[PDB]
Amino acid sequence: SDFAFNNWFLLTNTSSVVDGVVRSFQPLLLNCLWSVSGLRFTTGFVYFN
Amino acid sequence: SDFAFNNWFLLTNTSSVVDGVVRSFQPLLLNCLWSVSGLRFTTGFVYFNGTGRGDCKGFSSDVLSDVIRYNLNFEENLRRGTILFKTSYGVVVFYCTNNTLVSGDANFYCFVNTTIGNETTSAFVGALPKTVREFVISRTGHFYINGYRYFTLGNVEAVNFNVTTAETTDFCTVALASYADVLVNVSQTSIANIIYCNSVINRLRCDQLSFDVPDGFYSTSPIQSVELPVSIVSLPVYHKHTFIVLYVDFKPQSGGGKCFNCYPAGVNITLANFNETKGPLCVDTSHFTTKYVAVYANVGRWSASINTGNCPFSFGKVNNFVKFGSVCFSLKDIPGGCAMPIVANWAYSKYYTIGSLYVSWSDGDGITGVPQPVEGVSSFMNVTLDKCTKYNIYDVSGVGVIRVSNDTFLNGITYTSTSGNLLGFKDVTKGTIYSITPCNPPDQLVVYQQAVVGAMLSENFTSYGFSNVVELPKFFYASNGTYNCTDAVLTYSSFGVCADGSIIAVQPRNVSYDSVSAIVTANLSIPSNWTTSVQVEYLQITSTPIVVDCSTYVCNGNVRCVELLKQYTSACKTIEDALRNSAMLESADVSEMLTFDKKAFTLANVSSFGDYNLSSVIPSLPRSGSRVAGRSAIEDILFSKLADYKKCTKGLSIADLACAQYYNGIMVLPGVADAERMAMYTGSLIGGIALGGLTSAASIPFSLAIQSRLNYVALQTDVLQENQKILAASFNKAMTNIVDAFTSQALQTVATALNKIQDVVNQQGNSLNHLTSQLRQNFQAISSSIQAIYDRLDIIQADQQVDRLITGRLAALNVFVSHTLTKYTEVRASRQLAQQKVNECVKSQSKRYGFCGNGTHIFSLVNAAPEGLVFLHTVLLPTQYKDVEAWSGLCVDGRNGYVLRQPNLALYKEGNYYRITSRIMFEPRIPTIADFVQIENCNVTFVNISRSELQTIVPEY
Amino acid sequence: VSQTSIANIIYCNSVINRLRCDQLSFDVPDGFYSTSPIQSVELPVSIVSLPVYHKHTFIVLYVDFKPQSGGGKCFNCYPAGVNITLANFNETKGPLC
Ligand SMILES: *[C@@H]1O[C@H](CO)[C@@H](O[C@@H]2O[C@H](CO)[C@@H](O[C@@H]3O[C@H](CO[C@H]4O[C@H](CO)[C@@H](O)[C@H](O)[C@@H]4O[C@H]4O[C@H](CO)[C@@H](O)[C@H](O)[C@@H]4O)[C@@H](O)[C@H](O[C@H]4O[C@H](CO)[C@@H](O)[C@H](O)[C@@H]4O[C@H]4O[C@H](CO)[C@@H](O)[C@H](O)[C@@H]4O)[C@@H]3O)[C@H](O)[C@H]2NC(C)=O)[C@H](O)[C@H]1NC(C)=O
Ligand SMILES: *[C@@H]1O[C@H](CO)[C@@H](O[C@@H]2O[C@H](CO)[C@@H](O[C@@H]3O[C@H](CO[C@H]4O[C@H](CO)[C@@H](O)[C@H](O)[C@@H]4O[C@H]4O[C@H](CO)[C@@H](O)[C@H](O)[C@@H]4O)[C@@H](O)[C@H](O[C@H]4O[C@H](CO)[C@@H](O)[C@H](O)[C@@H]4O[C@H]4O[C@H](CO)[C@@H](O)[C@H](O)[C@@H]4O)[C@@H]3O)[C@H](O)[C@H]2NC(C)=O)[C@H](O)[C@H]1NC(C)=O
Ligand SMILES: *[C@@H]1O[C@H](CO)[C@@H](O[C@@H]2O[C@H](CO)[C@@H](O[C@@H]3O[C@H](CO)[C@@H](O)[C@H](O)[C@@H]3O)[C@H](O)[C@H]2NC(C)=O)[C@H](O)[C@H]1NC(C)=O
Ligand SMILES: *[C@@H]1O[C@H](CO)[C@@H](O[C@@H]2O[C@H](CO)[C@@H](O[C@@H]3O[C@H](CO)[C@@H](O)[C@H](O)[C@@H]3O)[C@H](O)[C@H]2NC(C)=O)[C@H](O)[C@H]1NC(C)=O
Ligand SMILES: *[C@@H]1O[C@H](CO)[C@@H](O[C@@H]2O[C@H](CO)[C@@H](O[C@@H]3O[C@H](CO)[C@@H](O)[C@H](O)[C@@H]3O)[C@H](O)[C@H]2NC(C)=O)[C@H](O)[C@H]1NC(C)=O
Ligand SMILES: *[C@@H]1O[C@H](CO)[C@@H](O[C@@H]2O[C@H](CO)[C@@H](O)[C@H](O)[C@H]2NC(C)=O)[C@H](O)[C@H]1NC(C)=O
Ligand SMILES: *[C@@H]1O[C@H](CO)[C@@H](O)[C@H](O)[C@H]1NC(C)=O
Ligand SMILES: *[C@@H]1O[C@H](CO)[C@@H](O)[C@H](O)[C@H]1NC(C)=O
Ligand SMILES: *[C@@H]1O[C@H](CO)[C@@H](O)[C@H](O)[C@H]1NC(C)=O
Ligand SMILES: *[C@@H]1O[C@H](CO)[C@@H](O)[C@H](O)[C@H]1NC(C)=O
Ligand SMILES: *[C@@H]1O[C@H](CO)[C@@H](O)[C@H](O)[C@H]1NC(C)=O
Ligand SMILES: *[C@@H]1O[C@H](CO)[C@@H](O)[C@H](O)[C@H]1NC(C)=O
Ligand SMILES: *[C@@H]1O[C@H](CO)[C@@H](O)[C@H](O)[C@H]1NC(C)=O
Ligand SMILES: *[C@@H]1O[C@H](CO)[C@@H](O)[C@H](O)[C@H]1NC(C)=O
Ligand SMILES: *[C@@H]1O[C@H](CO)[C@@H](O)[C@H](O)[C@H]1NC(C)=O
Ligand SMILES: *[C@@H]1O[C@H](CO)[C@@H](O)[C@H](O)[C@H]1NC(C)=O
Ligand SMILES: *[C@@H]1O[C@H](CO)[C@@H](O)[C@H](O)[C@H]1NC(C)=O
Ligand SMILES: *[C@@H]1O[C@H](CO)[C@@H](O)[C@H](O)[C@H]1NC(C)=O
Ligand SMILES: *[C@@H]1O[C@H](CO)[C@@H](O)[C@H](O)[C@H]1NC(C)=O
Ligand SMILES: *[C@@H]1O[C@H](CO)[C@@H](O)[C@H](O)[C@H]1NC(C)=O
Ligand SMILES: *[C@@H]1O[C@H](CO)[C@@H](O)[C@H](O)[C@H]1NC(C)=O
Ligand SMILES: *[C@@H]1O[C@H](CO)[C@@H](O)[C@H](O)[C@H]1NC(C)=O
Ligand SMILES: *[C@@H]1O[C@H](CO)[C@@H](O)[C@H](O)[C@H]1NC(C)=O
Ligand SMILES: *[C@@H]1O[C@H](CO)[C@@H](O)[C@H](O)[C@H]1NC(C)=O
Ligand SMILES: *[C@@H]1O[C@H](CO)[C@@H](O)[C@H](O)[C@H]1NC(C)=O
Ligand SMILES: *[C@@H]1O[C@H](CO)[C@@H](O)[C@H](O)[C@H]1NC(C)=O
Repeated sequence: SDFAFNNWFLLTNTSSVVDGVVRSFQPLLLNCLWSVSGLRFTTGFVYFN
Repeated sequence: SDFAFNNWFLLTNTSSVVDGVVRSFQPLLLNCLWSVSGLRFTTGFVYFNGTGRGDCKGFSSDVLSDVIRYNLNFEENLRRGTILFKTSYGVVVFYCTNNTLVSGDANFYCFVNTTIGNETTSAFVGALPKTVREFVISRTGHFYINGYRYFTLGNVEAVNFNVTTAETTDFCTVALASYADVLVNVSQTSIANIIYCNSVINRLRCDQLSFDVPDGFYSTSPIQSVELPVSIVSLPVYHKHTFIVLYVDFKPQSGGGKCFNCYPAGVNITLANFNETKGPLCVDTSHFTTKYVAVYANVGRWSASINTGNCPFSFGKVNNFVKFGSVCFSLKDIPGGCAMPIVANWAYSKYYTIGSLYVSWSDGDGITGVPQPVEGVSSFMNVTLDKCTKYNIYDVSGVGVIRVSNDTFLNGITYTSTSGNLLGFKDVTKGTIYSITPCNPPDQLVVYQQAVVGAMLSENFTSYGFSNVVELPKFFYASNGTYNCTDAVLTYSSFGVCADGSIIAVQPRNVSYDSVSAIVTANLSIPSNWTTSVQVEYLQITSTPIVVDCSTYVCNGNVRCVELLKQYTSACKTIEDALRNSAMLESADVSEMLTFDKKAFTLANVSSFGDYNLSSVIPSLPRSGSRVAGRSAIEDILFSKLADYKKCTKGLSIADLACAQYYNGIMVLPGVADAERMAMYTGSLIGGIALGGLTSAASIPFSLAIQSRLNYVALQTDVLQENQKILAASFNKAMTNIVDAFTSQALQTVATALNKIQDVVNQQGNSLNHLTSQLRQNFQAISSSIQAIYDRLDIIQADQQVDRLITGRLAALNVFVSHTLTKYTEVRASRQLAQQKVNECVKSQSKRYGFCGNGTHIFSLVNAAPEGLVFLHTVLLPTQYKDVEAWSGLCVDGRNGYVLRQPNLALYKEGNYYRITSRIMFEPRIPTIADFVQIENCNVTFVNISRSELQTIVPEY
Repeated sequence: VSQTSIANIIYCNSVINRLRCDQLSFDVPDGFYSTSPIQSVELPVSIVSLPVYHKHTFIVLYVDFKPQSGGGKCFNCYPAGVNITLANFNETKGPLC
């Protein structure tokens, strides 16, 4: 809790709602905390693993 | 205006209405005034041109005439005539022979023969009219005699009228005309007058389906009706095209010599995309422009073209911003797919189709038809800014105007309202966003004395010819008159409008009232002689019960329908059971409320009253009939200002509207409040005023009675009673004033009651006026007529499409019953209140403030009215006040202080002597010792008097 | 969401959170609510029919697409796609019911 997540966005095929309360399905599993710290051009191939 | 137009008729394909008000499209353009004056047999050929040998009068544009109307003014005699119609395909003539022989004379036989090219054909007139008063024809070829249309010819290039009349006063008119939108008033199916829908005020009037709309507020939307610039916006992706083109090359050998619909040299029609394997060709690149392609060399009068099929999307419009998941267009048949037919016409007379374009499709967002043929690596995003336009933005279409805004809103790309209409969008390029305001928001306008005045708007502009647009909070307002604030002729809670349209802020009702008169041993004022007034109220008392027959209403007499319904008797029983039980309940109540007194009914004779002359209220005597009573004057005036089935199975008249309802199955029961016992009740109540408890049964003068009622408020103490004689002159005058008002706030009160009565009557009628209309529409069935449904189908698939009718009808019926119960359960409250106040005010003066009138109450009259009562609360209002100087108590020389036995009295020093008066009237009463009471502790604030001068005030000793 | 931008979220895991999310709000006022907790797994299947000694009919179809790979020229070209049929066809070929 208290995470700003300013960059983090919703996902919608249709027109986005504004300033509302909505329950929905989102891809929000923490999974790997970062997994990209110090990202460089040779990021390698990750395949849903 | 004022044109009789007795011959002139309506035009209707379907059954004609009778004696109604209807707005419709009619060919009523004056065009050439006459154009046929002095008509002779050589009338010539006129072809929808100004080439008419007549006085046009110069009001005729002479551009074109959609239709030709012939008006005949001849005696009712038969005169030889012929009709010639000229068309490019053929010439058709109409002839009739009076004599029996087919040739007859140049038993009546009429033959119309039509010849095309060198071929001559013979046609059969069949039915021949006894008399024809009007003739109608049109360019489309519709043929109308006396309004109805017998048949429609394919086309008419020109019309020639072969009518020969020896009479010099041959006929009245043969003219040309054009369509227009008008309104009409019809009596006995015959026109009376019309109203052109051109001006704004006339537009509103026609919209009202009436004339003379009452002064008030209405809403209107003025809309532009012209082409507007078109704007498009899509996501930029470098266009990769796909062209689907088809090469129909009908090229027959003319087809007019043997057959056009025989498909000669009709053969190959194909598009290059067919595969030797002939797998269905579905495009892959999203952007494709479908086009019809070139057409075969075209010869005169005939053509071929594509027709709309059964698919959702019409071919040719597909390119107009459509979506698809997989086109898969194929030339041969495709399993489970829609197909379209191409047909050819020979002068719009032969129709021959060809199996063409099997298409099946999946829905999707990848493929999209684009109108613009050019597709490539280019930059385009046309966007007109500040005008009304069409638009397509990211596959959403509409019309409106675009406004630049300043809002970051980088979360997404499209914003839509709760309704589903988009509000604004953001450009992909930069980040600016634009709103989409609608072109024509509704405007609120006002009308008064059958002309428009003033207007509530949204834009700071003078849309109409109004000369001023006063900005006001929450809205703008136009007006054409100066502001002088003289008065208001219309009003709403916030504000009222002037006669010329000037707006004014309302000042609430200046009034004044009274309150407790605290004893303070100081100057105070008591009310003097009053003046009379009358207030009117109205109470709803009853509702006209209605009953319904389930099986008639839905079955409508079909035995098979009745049998399919037979399994639903569990359902519809509840409806009629509820309606019937509620009706008998309420009728029992209203019959329990109405009492009667023969002792007092006789007293209603006007001779018993006196100067009051309440002639209107008293019931009328029987008109040489054995009827107990007759309605009073205010009664028939009210009814004036506002059938037997015995004649609905028998008789020679056409059925009336009410009669029709019985046939359908609704049935309005006779009203509970019948006039006989209603009038007896009202008369008995009125006679209960002049009757007082006496050993004998005789009456006493009405004057004494009022005095007694006054005593209730306080002990009237005067011997020469000026009030009895003064108030009557105001009373009878007020009554004459108010009956004139029927035929000063009291006036607005009467206006409110009248408005309420017409309100309840409209509210009652339009309920079943809404009910009986819903069976005319078929929810999902082929047609409403059950009998027709049985005719059109066999036993297995007829009942299946039948039952969905009754499945809807029962729902509508359950809605109706559930709203009738909600009318009864609420009117019961008004009944409670009415019975609660009639027995209170009508019988015994109330001491409750504000229940019987503005001020102190003396007596109240009652009369009947449609489904309700009306009261006449006579009251008293203070003309002037008399001031006086008082003392809050008394102190004897001894410690004891005296006070009064009840508060409503008050001492004062009238002169040398002291007089104690009532608090509510200026009547004075003598002092005495019995009117006081003792309390030890003396307050100095009271009169200070010793035992000596006590003997001077009260004779103690 | 404020100005189309996220502010905070609530995982719908606990029973109380489940009810709260169902309320389309936060902090539902103290009171009474109704809920249905439902099993979400496969359950044994039971059948019952009128006993009649079963006489069978087998309808079987033999689609044998077998194309020559299809990745070198075309897969949707129906190569060696041909015969797909079920033994029940009649020389008269009356519909088989
Ligand atoms: C924009 O529009 C696009 C349109 O495509 C939207 O994308 C679609 O979004 C829907 C909804 O999220 C999505 O359906 C879901 O798919 C995922 C993945 O499916 C595979 O995972 C399941 C396991 O969950 C595996 O069994 C299998 O690999 C699934 O694939 C199969 O899908 C069906 C159903 O499972 C199978 O029968 C097929 O054979 C196929 O192989 C699923 O996670 C999700 O599954 C949920 O519902 C199903 C059906 O009731 C259920 O069986 C699952 O168990 C699960 O239900 C609940 O179970 C989890 C257990 O952890 C529990 O935590 C939750 O309660 C779950 O709800 C469902 O099938 C669809 O695939 C997307 N489209 C495509 C083509 O990918 C996009 O979301 C839109 N974006 C917005 C919102 O704007
Ligand atoms: C009995 O039943 C018969 C059944 O056939 C009824 O006959 C039909 O009546 C309807 C309604 O009147 C009639 O539709 C009207 O046709 C006339 C003539 O059409 C031609 O004129 C227009 C110009 O107005 C030209 O553009 C062109 O020549 C028209 O022909 C074309 O029709 C459509 C639409 O225009 C075209 O797309 C086709 O390509 C075809 O060539 C029209 O005057 C009338 O047009 C009005 O509506 C259209 C469509 O919205 C609009 O585009 C027009 O501008 C016009 O709308 C308004 O514009 C005028 C401008 O002066 C304005 O003053 C009014 O507000 C207009 O309303 C419409 O198309 C139909 O053709 C008749 N049937 C046939 C086959 O002829 C008969 O009326 C019934 N009788 C009753 C009442 O019982
Ligand atoms: C709608 O059309 C009807 C039919 O013309 C109009 O009603 C007719 O109105 C006239 C007056 O406009 C009535 O005449 C008056 O009748 C009385 C009683 O007979 C007579 O004493 C008067 O001297 C005068 O003739 C006529 O009775 C009436 N007829 C019918 C059948 O209604 C109606 O006014 C029209 N309304 C509009 C808004 O155009
Ligand atoms: C009961 O209601 C009626 C009508 O609302 C009241 O009648 C009116 O009483 C007011 C006093 O509140 C009178 O006002 C004054 O009139 C004089 C003379 O014109 C004027 O000089 C004053 O400045 C003030 O306007 C008004 O004339 C009178 N109108 C009528 C038609 O009678 C009545 O007073 C109400 N009674 C109570 C107890 O509220
Ligand atoms: C739903 O999301 C909105 C957006 O964040 C929440 O509203 C925001 O709530 C904060 C406090 O949680 C408000 O801040 C307070 O505002 C006042 C007045 O400016 C200020 O004096 C306080 O110090 C504090 O900053 C903020 O105004 C408000 N903004 C908006 C646009 O609503 C809302 O509370 C969230 N609700 C839930 C249940 O998560
Ligand atoms: C509203 O005001 C306008 C002008 O302020 C009035 O207009 C005149 O109307 C006649 C009749 O159409 C025209 O011949 C004049 O040219 C108009 N004058 C102007 C300056 O436009 C109009 O009559 C007024 N209408 C009402 C109902 O008040
Ligand atoms: C990423 O692309 C760059 C050129 O844009 C290239 O030099 C580099 O090798 C690429 N990275 C990998 C891991 O191949
Ligand atoms: C991911 O892990 C699974 C399980 O070991 C494995 O099958 C798969 O090959 C891994 N991913 C890749 C890209 O190899
Ligand atoms: C009209 O018909 C009559 C015969 O009925 C014919 O004598 C006359 O010539 C016709 N009129 C014209 C203009 O041809
Ligand atoms: C009617 O006038 C138009 C315009 O001049 C013309 O094209 C047409 O030919 C005229 N009518 C006839 C029957 O010639
Ligand atoms: C009917 O048609 C026949 C054959 O074309 C023709 O001889 C006859 O005059 C027609 N009848 C008329 C024009 O009344
Ligand atoms: C109707 O016909 C008569 C016949 O003499 C004529 O006098 C009168 O003017 C005509 N009325 C019209 C055409 O309105
Ligand atoms: C189609 O038919 C026409 C005439 O039968 C012929 O000219 C044309 O070559 C045919 N084929 C195509 C592809 O148009
Ligand atoms: C779109 O904009 C271009 C540039 O002015 C113009 O040539 C073209 O006609 C416009 N298209 C439409 C449909 O107005
Ligand atoms: C920007 O937008 C805000 C609110 O949408 C508005 O108050 C302001 O006037 C706009 N213009 C500027 C220059 O801030
Ligand atoms: C409204 O119109 C009047 C007309 O002169 C003008 O003076 C005023 O500035 C306008 N106000 C607005 C907000 O447009
Ligand atoms: C009407 O206006 C005139 C001129 O402005 C003024 O003299 C007069 O007092 C006004 N009268 C009313 C009743 O508003
Ligand atoms: C009604 O009330 C207003 C409110 O200020 C007052 O100015 C005015 O004297 C009153 N007018 C009448 C006719 O009572
Ligand atoms: C009011 O009371 C005072 C006593 O202080 C008295 O002098 C005066 O005359 C009284 N006013 C009237 C009008 O009698
Ligand atoms: C009240 O009484 C006085 C004196 O008797 C009289 O002059 C006045 O006209 C009366 N007013 C009314 C309304 O009766
Ligand atoms: C009213 O009473 C008088 C005598 O008291 C009598 O002549 C008259 O008939 C009565 N009126 C009625 C309607 O009975
Ligand atoms: C008084 O009574 C007579 C009797 O009919 C009636 O004509 C007259 O109109 C009445 N006057 C008033 C003011 O009620
Ligand atoms: C004719 O019809 C009218 C009304 O429809 C009716 O009153 C009358 O009795 C009928 N019979 C005769 C002979 O008038
Ligand atoms: C009693 O007299 C006193 C004298 O100061 C006064 O203030 C008070 O109001 C009086 N109380 C009464 C009359 O009840
Ligand atoms: C009346 O009141 C005066 C004023 O206080 C007081 O001096 C006097 O004693 C009183 N007289 C009585 C109570 O008799
Ligand atoms: C169907 O087709 C396949 C391959 O074309 C073949 O092996 C088989 O014999 C054919 N007939 C039947 C009945 O399967």
